Amino acid sequence: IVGGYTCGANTVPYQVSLNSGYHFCGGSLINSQWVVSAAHCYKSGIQVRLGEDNINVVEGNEQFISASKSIVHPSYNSNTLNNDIMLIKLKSAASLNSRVASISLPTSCASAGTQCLISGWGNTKSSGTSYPDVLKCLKAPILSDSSCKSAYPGQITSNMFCAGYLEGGKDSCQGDSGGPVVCSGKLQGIVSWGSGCAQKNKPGVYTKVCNYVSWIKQTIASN
Ligand SMILES: [Ca+2]
Repeated sequence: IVGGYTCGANTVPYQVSLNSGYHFCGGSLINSQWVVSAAHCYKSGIQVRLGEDNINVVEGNEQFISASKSIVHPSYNSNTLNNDIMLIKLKSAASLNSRVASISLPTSCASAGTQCLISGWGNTKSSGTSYPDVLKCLKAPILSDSSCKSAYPGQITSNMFCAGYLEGGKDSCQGDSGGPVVCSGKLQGIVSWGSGCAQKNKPGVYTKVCNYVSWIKQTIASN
């Protein structure tokens, strides 16, 4: 997360670290057996780590649960990054308490102007590299569709929204990918892509979760 602050241990109870030997992406717990992440984070052999804060030190609140199956959106396109959303079913139900909890899915889409919390263990530098060991947090407003389409001409589909700062210096980044964008206690987005990180006039782009609620509920009821 570039230009963010340390969240503090287990203050973001729905945040998950996806690990295949090393933390590679984040994700969000939506019920005790299912995680939502980004389809660009797909790989085989994912272990979901819940209850994390320092991802390099076992501190007492972790649950590491292997996934049973991963489902990429039927219409995911990796070249345009449209429909960048994937479901991960866990092998056992997780145990939910205040430090590990699920987040609600949206009933209504969020308007531009709404301030959201974005969090993850991705890169913290705009130039160069530095990956933190403890979870970072960023508050950022959803931008209007016209600032977003004017920053990324020809790239924004109806399933994408921008959030962040046009002046730069504060953004999500590589590694926060698949992580949560929470606004008024509902999951509204998934960290998806951007041009670099924290560049002037290049805000973060996020998968618009309210467009996916019926696919998520139907998939969960049948799998
Ligand atoms: Ca840990």
